[PDB]
Amino acid sequence: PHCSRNPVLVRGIGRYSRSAMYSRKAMYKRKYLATVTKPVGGDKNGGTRVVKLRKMPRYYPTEDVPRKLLSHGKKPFSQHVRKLRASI
RNA sequence: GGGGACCGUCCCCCGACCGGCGACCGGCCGCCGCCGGGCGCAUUUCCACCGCGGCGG
Repeated sequence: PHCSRNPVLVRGIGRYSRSAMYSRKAMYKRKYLATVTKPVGGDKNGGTRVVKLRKMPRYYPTEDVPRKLLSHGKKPFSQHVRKLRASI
């Protein structure tokens, strides 16, 4: 891997233009199991007990709530940017 | 005034023709599903409890 190769001068704005990065990056040459089987341990059984993970639920609630739409943001607190007052 | 014939219509048999088994029914083979009873009794399946457990609501 390499660095960003695009120094940022304003948040969301790169220094170099779209065509400038084409030359800098040199693109002109760089172009292009649910189920497991295990034996049972008894004769006249077959030893072919196929078991699946994530089995079907044994109970379903009478009503369910629909899922919410997507937000493309609202990061959890653990990854928020920590801002410190300049006088500190 | 009778009774017949004819015409139009239904009601019937009796055939033969096409279309369809339709939401009008059965019998047979096929496929699928379920139930009951056998066999299958154990790394399968199920039940219940515990963990200051992990995930989604």
